[PDB]
Amino acid sequence: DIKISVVVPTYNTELEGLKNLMASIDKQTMNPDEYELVFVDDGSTTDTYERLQEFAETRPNMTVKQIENSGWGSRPRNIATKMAKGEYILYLDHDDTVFPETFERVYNFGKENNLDVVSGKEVRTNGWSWGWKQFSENNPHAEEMGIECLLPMTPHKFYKREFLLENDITFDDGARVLWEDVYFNSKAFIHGAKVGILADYPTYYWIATGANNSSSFGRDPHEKWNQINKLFNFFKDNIKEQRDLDFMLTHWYRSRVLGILGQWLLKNNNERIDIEFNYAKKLAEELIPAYISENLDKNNQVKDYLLRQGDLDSLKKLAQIDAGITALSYVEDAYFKEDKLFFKTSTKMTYEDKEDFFIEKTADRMERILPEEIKSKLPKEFFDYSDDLAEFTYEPSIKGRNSRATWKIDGSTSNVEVVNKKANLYKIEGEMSFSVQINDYILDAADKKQPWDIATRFTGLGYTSHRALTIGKILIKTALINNKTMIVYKNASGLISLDVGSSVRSIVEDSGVKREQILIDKTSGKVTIPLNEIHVFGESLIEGNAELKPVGISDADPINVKAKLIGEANKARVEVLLGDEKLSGEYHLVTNIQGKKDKQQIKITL
Amino acid sequence: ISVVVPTYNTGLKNLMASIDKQTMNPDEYELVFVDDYERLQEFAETRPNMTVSRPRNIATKMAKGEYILYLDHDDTVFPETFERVYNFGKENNLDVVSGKEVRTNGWSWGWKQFSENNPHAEEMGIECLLPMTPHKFYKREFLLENDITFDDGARVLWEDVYFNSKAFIHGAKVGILADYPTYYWIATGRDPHEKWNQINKLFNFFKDNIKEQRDLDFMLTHWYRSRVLGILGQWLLKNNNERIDIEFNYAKKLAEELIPAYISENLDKNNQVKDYLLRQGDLDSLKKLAQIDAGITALSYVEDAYFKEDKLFFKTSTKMTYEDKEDFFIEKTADRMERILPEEIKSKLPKEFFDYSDDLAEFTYEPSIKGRNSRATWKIDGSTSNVEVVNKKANLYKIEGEMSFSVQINDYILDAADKKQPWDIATRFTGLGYTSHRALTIGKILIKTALINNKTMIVYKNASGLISLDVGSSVRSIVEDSGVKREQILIDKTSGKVTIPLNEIHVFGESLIEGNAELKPVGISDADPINVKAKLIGEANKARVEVLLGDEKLSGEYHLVTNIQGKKDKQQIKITL
Ligand SMILES: [Cl-]
Repeated sequence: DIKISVVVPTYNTELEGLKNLMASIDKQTMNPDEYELVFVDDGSTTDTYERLQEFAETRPNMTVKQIENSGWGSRPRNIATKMAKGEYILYLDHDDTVFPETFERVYNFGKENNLDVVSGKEVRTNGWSWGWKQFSENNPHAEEMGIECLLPMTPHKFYKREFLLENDITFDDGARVLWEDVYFNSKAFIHGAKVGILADYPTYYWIATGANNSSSFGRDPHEKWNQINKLFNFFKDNIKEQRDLDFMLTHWYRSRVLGILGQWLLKNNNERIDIEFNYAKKLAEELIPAYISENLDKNNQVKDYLLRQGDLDSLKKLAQIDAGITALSYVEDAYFKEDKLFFKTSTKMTYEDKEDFFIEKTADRMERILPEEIKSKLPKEFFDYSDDLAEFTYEPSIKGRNSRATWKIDGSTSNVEVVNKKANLYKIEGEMSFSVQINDYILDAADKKQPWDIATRFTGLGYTSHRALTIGKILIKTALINNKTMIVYKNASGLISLDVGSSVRSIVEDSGVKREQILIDKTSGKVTIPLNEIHVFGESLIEGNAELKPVGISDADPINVKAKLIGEANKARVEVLLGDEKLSGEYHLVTNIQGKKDKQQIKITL
Repeated sequence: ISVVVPTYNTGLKNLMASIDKQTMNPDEYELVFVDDYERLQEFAETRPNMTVSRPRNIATKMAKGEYILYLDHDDTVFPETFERVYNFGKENNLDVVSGKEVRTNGWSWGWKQFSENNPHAEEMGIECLLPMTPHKFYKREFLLENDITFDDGARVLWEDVYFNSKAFIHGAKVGILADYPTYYWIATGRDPHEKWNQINKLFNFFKDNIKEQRDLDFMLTHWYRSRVLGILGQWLLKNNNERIDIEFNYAKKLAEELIPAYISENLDKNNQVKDYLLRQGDLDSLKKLAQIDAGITALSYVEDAYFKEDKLFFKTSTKMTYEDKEDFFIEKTADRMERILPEEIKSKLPKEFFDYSDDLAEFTYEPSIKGRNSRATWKIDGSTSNVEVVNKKANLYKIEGEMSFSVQINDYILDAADKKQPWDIATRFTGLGYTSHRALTIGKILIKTALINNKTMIVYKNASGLISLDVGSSVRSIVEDSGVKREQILIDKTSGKVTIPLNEIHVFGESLIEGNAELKPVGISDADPINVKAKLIGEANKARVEVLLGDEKLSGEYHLVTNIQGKKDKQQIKITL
């Protein structure tokens, strides 16, 4: 009967903070009697549980319960899981929202493929990607790729309820644990769960809400490595498939242990460094097998080797040398063609978007430029980039400013070259061409009117640069394509944006008007205002209005009339319908297409 | 010397506390006040040399000094200027002298004129008085004999241009004193109709009072480009259409009525385009041109930086870009180098106005410095640069430049406070009518120390990504940034020489900077912190710190925190004595 159960823990949660959440559930296309809401309050000390209980009385599919306070959301999640009746369970946190077609699409995907876990595409407020690797294409048999299919391991997936009960998969109830959701998803996979990835529709919006946690638990350096030790022991004791154990070992050794040996060494005091360095050296010796480092890139093998040697001074010097390496992309050309937007971009590896990043060519080896002092202490292959010069990636991406959803722009062609600038020094240059088909990223009705931000992702030599596309010159190009206003522009921050639906810019203002080509039809009451610079493809009819005020009347009253933006035969124009309005004299015309007024100083004599 | 002081809602104690710090004999300079206050009388009775537009013209005859200056509110005057300006004007018999002026912001002030001293600077023309600030030194004889006077009456813009031009028109002898920084201007016409009524009054003053044709065409060219054509560039992108239409029609009316046609012959290509379209009334083309010209600059990166002998050396590279991003390009059509423009604008213009062919050899590329405490700017002499026009793709050409220069910090030290202050490096690139004077930047971390003739110098990439040079530990600790080879620490328990050598540093000459240290017990959170004497030595291409414990009374392992010139270290020096 019930397809989905929504599990939402609360604690001193005001009803106003649930307004956006409850609104996103009401907007679900799935019938309300086919899902249920299970709120479990963690023993609120204030009077917020009373207001929530009264709120649920008007909603039959919503049940609320309070337990004794546990100081954590794991026990509320478990209590609600055993209360739930639905076939699938979504763990929805009260600060987050869901997209309107999530329940319909996810359940159909899971039921038609008999999935135990549907890892749906998740969206975050910040960043240019989330789940870039896994949220690529739909995969009903995702567990065949190994335990990696569940990354990123947030709890915001849809888990089959009976599968959790049969395997007794719960959240840790006792002491608080870091990366608790990693334990939960890993336990689900090692019990043979069928995993499906739904990547073609954003399902969950994980919202950043000024996380000034102010918790000594999350800042205690000894607690941190106590939690890291038990996380790795959990891997080694429970994950028995060699392929999946080795992946989790390398992934978390790279991110959490090796991740303090880079920029982190430049923004921490010396005593904090000594404490966490000795913790990391001991953990690598005790829990990280030596073969794991063979799966790491060159720069991480150097960090691994120097860590096990206890050479903190060399790692500090290397952190200073690597600081600032990036790859910013510049727009070399941008234009509309037919029904798409085209880009030509260029990039190169630099230090802070300044001087070039170099690599030396000694003998037949492309080597990392390092001091002779540090270089004479490392294995010679670890600073040899020769085998890695053919594995650069250069791709475009897009991000909706309202939905915060992120997509890879397919169909691009790129090329990365290793060029000799001078002597034996080599830079890394990249070129790319791609087109944007905005229909590929419009899924919900609200997506049709949205500013879009364009980014570039450049990887190579172990570095990853996912940054916004930028330009120096002023760029303003307009287009009217199949009932969609489109403008590519250098925004106020100096980055490239695409405003569709006149949510930022007026297309009449940015295109300009053929001033001496305005036609006034007296017998028809139609005023034609042709647009100057604009790319028009297909038929378009966009309705707005126009305000008329007589010239020279300081306090003149607005004469609101109807207007239309018409795209027809590769030409755009605004038709101001005057009808039978009694008018005479000179007037000011101000178009208002899609809630955006122009500043073209249009005057008209009638 | 007589100093004038105009009270305008009068800071008053501050101005007297700065003027009394001069080197010249106090009974050799006079101070004149005008208030036509009850606390003014009390400041005059305390000490002798203090008498108590319209307020400044009465004070001109009221004074009895050979040379007189016009000191404004909140403005500073450097210590040695009084005597240096008097001896320079007397031995050269100057009617007016323009000492080196200093502003808070920017990387230069009077770049062209204030480069070299010239006591016979009136030979070149009226340009020698630029920039025409009221902050020069004037002789009472030439002012009273020629009746040169701030135009009393309603507030007039560029009265400094009136007061400085009227002096030169009446045959004034002026010397440029770029040897030493003198006046410090702290600073701190809004209506569009007031603005252009004043601009009309300025140009009418030129052709009515300036008789020398060379001095007339200069002022006519210099101010038509800055104030009239100056609103046709970025200004068109920062104002509303109403303001633009009112101001553009004023600018068009002044060009037609006052500015002759032959003035455009002395302008560069881009300004000739602005003059042509202005007289045509084509505001649409100028607005489009402002969008195309926006963001054009040239940023310089550090290719290499090192100490050699007793100088700091740099090797920089630059390239004309749009806002430090993609490259600025010029087109090669037929045999001429054209600027990239649409066909709608290129067809509306004379073909010569967008041809950079005869200008590709006029590029400049020079260095600069600035004392962060003094805000004084200088040009680094003895530099080698080269600009190249390089084909990148198809017929598109970019402007690339490379440059090498060295720095001697004793050249820019003039006051006792100049010995210890941060220094900021900058580059100046000029070409095709554009001028980019930006700070020297670097992306990678740069930290290099040196010990040269008791000067402790460090070149470092600052928090803003720019190049800075700390001299005297005003910002950084040379011990921390040089490193410490703790394995080579020596201990002479007999006399007490606790030797601490430094790792990476460029030592030159002999140096002997003194300081102290602070010792603490190991791990014991708190205890009596007793400080001991310490000393920093630089001998024979090596630097070392020698701690002094002549009265030894410690036992166990101890923390050593050096402290040279008020800058401790983070080297974690644990000593065991
Ligand atoms: Cl924007």
